[PDB]
Amino acid sequence: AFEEAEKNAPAIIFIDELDAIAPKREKTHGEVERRIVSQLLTLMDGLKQRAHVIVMAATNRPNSIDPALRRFGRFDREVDIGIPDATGRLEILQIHTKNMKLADDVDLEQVANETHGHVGADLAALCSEAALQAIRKKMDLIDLEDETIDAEVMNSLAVTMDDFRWALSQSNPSALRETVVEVPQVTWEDIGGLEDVKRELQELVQYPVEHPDKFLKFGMTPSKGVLFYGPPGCGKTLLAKAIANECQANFISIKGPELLTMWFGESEANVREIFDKARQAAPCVLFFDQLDSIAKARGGNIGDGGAADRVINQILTEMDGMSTKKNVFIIGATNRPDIIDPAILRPGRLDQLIYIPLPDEKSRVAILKANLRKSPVAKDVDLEFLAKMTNGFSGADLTEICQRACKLAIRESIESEIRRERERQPVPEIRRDHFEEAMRFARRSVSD
Amino acid sequence: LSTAILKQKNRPNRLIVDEAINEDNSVVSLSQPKMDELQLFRGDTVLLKGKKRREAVCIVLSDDTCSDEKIRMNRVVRNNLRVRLGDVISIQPCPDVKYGKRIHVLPIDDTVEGITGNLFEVYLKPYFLEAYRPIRKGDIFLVRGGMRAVEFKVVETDPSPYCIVAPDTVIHCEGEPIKREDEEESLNEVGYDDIGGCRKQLAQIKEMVELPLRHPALFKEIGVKPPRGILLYGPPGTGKTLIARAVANETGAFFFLINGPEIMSKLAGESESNLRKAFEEAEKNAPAIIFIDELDAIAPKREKTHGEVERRIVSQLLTLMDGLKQRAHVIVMAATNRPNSIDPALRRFGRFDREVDIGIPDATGRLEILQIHTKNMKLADDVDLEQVANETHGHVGADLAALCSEAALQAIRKKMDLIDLEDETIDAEVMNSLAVTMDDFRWALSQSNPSALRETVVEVPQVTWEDIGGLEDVKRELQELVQYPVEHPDKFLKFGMTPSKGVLFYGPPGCGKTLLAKAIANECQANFISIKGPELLTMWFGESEANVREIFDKARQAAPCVLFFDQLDSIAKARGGNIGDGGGAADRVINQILTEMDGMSTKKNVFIIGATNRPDIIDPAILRPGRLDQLIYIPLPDEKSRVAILKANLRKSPVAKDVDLEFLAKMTNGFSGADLTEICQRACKLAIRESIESEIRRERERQPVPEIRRDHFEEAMRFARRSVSDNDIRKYEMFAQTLQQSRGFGSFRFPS
Amino acid sequence: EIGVKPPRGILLYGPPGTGKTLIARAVANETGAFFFLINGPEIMSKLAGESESNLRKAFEEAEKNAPAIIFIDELDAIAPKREKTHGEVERRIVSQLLTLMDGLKQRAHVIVMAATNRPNSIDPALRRFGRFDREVDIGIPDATGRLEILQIHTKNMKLADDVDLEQVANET
Ligand SMILES: Nc1ncnc2c1ncn2[C@@H]1O[C@H](COP(=O)(O)OP(=O)(O)OP(=O)(O)O)[C@@H](O)[C@H]1O
Ligand SMILES: Nc1ncnc2c1ncn2[C@@H]1O[C@H](COP(=O)(O)OP(=O)(O)OP(=O)(O)O)[C@@H](O)[C@H]1O
Ligand SMILES: Nc1ncnc2c1ncn2[C@@H]1O[C@H](COP(=O)(O)OP(=O)(O)OP(=O)(O)O)[C@@H](O)[C@H]1O
Ligand SMILES: Nc1ncnc2c1ncn2[C@@H]1O[C@H](COP(=O)(O)OP(=O)(O)O)[C@@H](O)[C@H]1O
Ligand SMILES: [Mg+2]
Ligand SMILES: [Mg+2]
Ligand SMILES: [Mg+2]
Repeated sequence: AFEEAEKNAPAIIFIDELDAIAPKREKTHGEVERRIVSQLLTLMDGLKQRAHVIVMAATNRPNSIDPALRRFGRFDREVDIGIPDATGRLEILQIHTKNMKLADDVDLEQVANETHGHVGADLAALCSEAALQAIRKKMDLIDLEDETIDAEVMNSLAVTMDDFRWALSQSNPSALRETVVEVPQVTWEDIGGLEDVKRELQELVQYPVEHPDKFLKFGMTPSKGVLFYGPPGCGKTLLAKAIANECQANFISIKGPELLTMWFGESEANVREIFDKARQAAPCVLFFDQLDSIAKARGGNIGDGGAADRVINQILTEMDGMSTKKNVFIIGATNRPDIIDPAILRPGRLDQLIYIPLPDEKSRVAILKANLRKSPVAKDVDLEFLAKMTNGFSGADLTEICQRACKLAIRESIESEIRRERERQPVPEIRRDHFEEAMRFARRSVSD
Repeated sequence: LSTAILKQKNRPNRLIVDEAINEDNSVVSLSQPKMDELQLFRGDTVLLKGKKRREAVCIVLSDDTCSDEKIRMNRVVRNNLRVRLGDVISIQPCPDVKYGKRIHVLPIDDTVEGITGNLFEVYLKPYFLEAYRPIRKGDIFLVRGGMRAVEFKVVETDPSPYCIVAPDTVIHCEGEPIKREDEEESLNEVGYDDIGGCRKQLAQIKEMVELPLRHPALFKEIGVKPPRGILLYGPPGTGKTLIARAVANETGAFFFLINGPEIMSKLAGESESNLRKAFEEAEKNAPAIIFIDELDAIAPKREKTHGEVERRIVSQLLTLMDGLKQRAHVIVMAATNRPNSIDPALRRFGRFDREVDIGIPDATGRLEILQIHTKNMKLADDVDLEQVANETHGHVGADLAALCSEAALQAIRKKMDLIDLEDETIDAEVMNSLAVTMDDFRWALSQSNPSALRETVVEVPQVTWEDIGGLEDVKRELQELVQYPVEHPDKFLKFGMTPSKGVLFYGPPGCGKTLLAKAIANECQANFISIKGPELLTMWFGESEANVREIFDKARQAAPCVLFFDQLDSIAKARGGNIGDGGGAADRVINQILTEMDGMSTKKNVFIIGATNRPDIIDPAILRPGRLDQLIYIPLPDEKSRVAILKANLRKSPVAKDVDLEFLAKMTNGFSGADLTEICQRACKLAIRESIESEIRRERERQPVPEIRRDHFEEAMRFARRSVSDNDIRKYEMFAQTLQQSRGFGSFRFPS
Repeated sequence: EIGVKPPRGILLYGPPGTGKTLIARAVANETGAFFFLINGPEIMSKLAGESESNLRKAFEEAEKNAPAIIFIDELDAIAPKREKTHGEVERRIVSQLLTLMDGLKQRAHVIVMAATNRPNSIDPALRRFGRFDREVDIGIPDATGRLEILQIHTKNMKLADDVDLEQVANET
């Protein structure tokens, strides 16, 4: 190959997937692979110099390449093709859609703003999905078994803004296809009370993203750390569920002990991988449910050996180390914050500690209303009195009262149907007496 | 809009297949209004298209008794198009059909075995004599004559593929006879009709596969390239390979199969060479479809794999799928159980563009799967597939196929008793007597278990709700907890609330906590997983929490499932109990359990039941509503319940009428349920002792106890003792007292 | 006529020495089928691609010698769980076995039997219908069962009048 290139000089050689044939000779056991690396080293820079031949290469993992292949005279320059920003992905969309035919209502600015962590491949996938949706819209005209499509349907075929909206709804970064979970679709209306906490959560993600120039003028960097601590059942995980839907940033959900592994150094490698995955998809929200499982004070356990204490040390460097901060927002929910390592709780890592207490009388009315928004309930039932009696009840306790009332209503409804079927051979809404019977089984989950 | 492509569009050519009256192998009948609508004339030749890209040519006729939407054709025409009664085919004119010059036909072996006469004169000449029958390459037609009707296969026609058998057309039958196995395999092919419960998945797969090939002008007009990579993932037995087979059979494109490990070779560079050769064969015969089965074996993550050969193979596949030389007419499909093990660079645009989840079917989908599976089988009238579909909760398509096979073998088992089985052949009358009965399906249902949960299977002692004495209120709640969300999902949607799915049983030992779980394991209509407390603990660093995820994930796939934790206090603890407890793994297991019950994931019909003996040490987060909301206290039985326990234990045993259970329960004030059982077992032992000495005495003289008597119970009582002490009782009454006092003021009442 | 296909998979699990191999040999001998034996450890190969090549060769030879019975000793060693197996060779062996038992090409007139001490160690995919779909437990012999075993083993030997095999069965 090199002789053919030198024969027809000037020439360019492109080696796709360089890491496939150029691993480190120190870490390679196979003799053939090491001999190939040595041959590449000699050909690309050796005693007989190249006759004006340019060599190009592409690799996902530059750090797997042999160190001798990176010095000048041998892959002189390294060029970083990185994730585009909003303007870059707008340019990519404009380039992509020049061939495509689009309706007049399409707005590429909104599509560019909505796609946060997407790369050119992701934008191409979005365009293809939108076009497929347009074809689906024109499906009821055409027949699959027809020999050809009608000319009028072909002319009417175009990509509208609704197709792009649907594609955006289905769109997700290819880096984020493993760390994907199905969120139960909670909105800010589903949460009762916590109005001050709601405002802080929205502003924390919205301000750095929608108003980056405001921070530049005032000259201060944004704050991107939150810890939720409080009694069980008070809305810590609901706030994360609402963020997973309503907030305009990527979301990664981490169960606590997921990252831990049998092997010696893989537990900390999982921490590095999940933090690097969040940096690629910035702006991204990294949520740690049950943070006390992972972030526990060092020195507590004599024998783990030291893997538990080593994992938290990796998080400390990831959250705040010698690297430029990105738009990665880390939120943690803990039930017992007294055991969290004090290094985690310092400002710059988890600076904002928000305490979510038991709901008060005003909040309990809001919680009761939020549960009953989509439920048919008799007008007789007054939520103001019900919240007054339940004093130390949590948000989960109030929901359990409503669920048990529904079960009593369903039990009566089923019995009536059996009764009517029996005599042959009701309960439109939850009534006042259903809530009274459900209240006798109610109890305070969190003790004094 | 997702299933728009599946939604069939009414066309004048679409006709329902109907039974023939006088139609032979070469004619079909259409109603006069439909013929006039289609502008068809009597005597015209038409082109018939069926399933699995099967085509047939026949002569269209008129029939006043045929429906407008129906077409009449005999069994031969139906078999040629691989269609059955009620199916839909398309009829179109077939002009420019020329007279046949030379046709080659070959007979089927099973219709010729024992026939040694001249096939031509006996069968083919009278069949084609002055008939001008239209024939096509590959049709199978049956001809009467001789000693037995003989089927023939058309292997070559001139012109091809359509010709008219003219009087001067040369008909010859010399050649290798057709094999029965090949014909049976061709008859039994997988199509899109064989997949059930995957309607949206089939819609997506058709959109990527068939739509670009049938109508590429649409994609050219809209100016986009359709996706060329499909990844199918799901648990084993969901039908990924079945869908691949259906796509291979139903498509008019070159199909190549790549099993995962078969690519591997010991010689350097030969695995990548095999991949390159496969892909080159794909573009050589374009358009083409490449299917890679068990992709996780061939394409692991390059970062986490140590072998250089695996990395080089992943890189080669990566370059083949998306490289500098773009591929245009090739579509690559892959199937794997675990998609997350695949290299991330392979899950991208240009490499496996779309991912399709072939999940566990629901009741409606599994009913369709049963209907598809049992169409070939013989079923009696009493058999109803809806009940079998409802009673198979966690079953997947492979599980349903296993159930059908087991039911069929049970059906044979019944005929096994009648015959000696040593006969050289089975009698024809017994053969016709055999059919699949609903009893066989019930026996299979009893034997059937989902393949997902074969590790977590235990032999329950078959306890019934009648075996439990007392606990009437507890029984009703337990039945309603599983039955209500499963049998009445629409009621919860109407009221708009999710069900409650948590129960904790606590009380003194021997009061019926584990007995209730045994009754649920049998009576309740949901999958059951039994978990011993410390069963999930491992000395390795992260495996203890990994076992928690697996058991909770196993219950989600088999929903509705009941997850029972016996001795919950072993894995559930208040946390922070000790400075060092296995390096903090005990506290870390609780945190994993907390997220599984209530975390950032959609809730399924998974019911968690925990029986604890001491509930004061359990983590308060676990007892929170949404995890174990309903706490039920199982106390020592009172006088009324103790009478019920005595009858439940003594129901099977033959006991004399003179014994009084009411007095027996009155004196045993503080006994448990297990204490009362020990008294009855002790009475049996004394009766067995008296019976054994009596029969020994009778044998001794040569060389009694029909029922348990009062003296047996009286002697048994002197050994009886109260296992649960008074001090232990106050401990359980204390925890229950806190729960009642935590509620606040009693007798809640709305004002006015 | 009943319109079903018989199961093609057998999994025998029990303590070592219980007689699973002898049951397989008896089945293959009395029925007109060729007995082909596969040992799990000997399939293992350090070279990449050799092990599943050996599996393919074994299956093709069994197909050639139809009717045949394929017996695999220690299926747990050859085929562990893929998610818990760090080794690539064993995982590829499991995948090859899965494809050999079930795929686009359906094997016909071939019965695969396996013997393992621990059935739960096998990959859950290998327990699916169509591939070791039925599992048979060969438990520790009973008193009358071990008496019958003694009678079978002592039929060729000469036995005195004093000896009682039932006493030997009871003491064992
Ligand atoms: N403010 C609230 N408004 C409405 N529902 C609420 C609220 N707080 C809690 N809930 C209810 O609580 C349940 C979920 O509680 P959540 O997951 O938020 O608890 P948590 O504080 O994270 O507790 P844990 O420590 O157990 O994780 C749901 O039934 C939800 O409706
Ligand atoms: N949706 C379905 N409709 C009808 N039959 C089905 C369906 N799903 C599975 N089956 C039946 O179950 C079997 C499917 O096995 P198949 O090889 O397709 O499964 P798989 O999920 O691809 O396998 P694995 O993941 O173990 O490689 C066949 O016998 C098929 O008849
Ligand atoms: N209500 C009852 N009716 C019939 N038998 C009962 C009843 N309660 C207990 N028993 C008997 O008690 C014995 C064991 O009871 P079980 O296993 O249900 O106790 P448990 O509450 O789980 O106790 P432990 O705390 O010791 O695990 C069995 O023989 C069972 O038949
Ligand atoms: N049920 C049995 N009846 C008679 N002999 C048996 C039985 N089970 C085991 N054996 C004896 O065990 C010996 C071989 O054991 P083997 O079947 O190889 O053990 P495994 O089942 O572990 O492969 C044979 O010599 C045979 O006589
Ligand atoms: Mg939570
Ligand atoms: Mg498969
Ligand atoms: Mg118990």
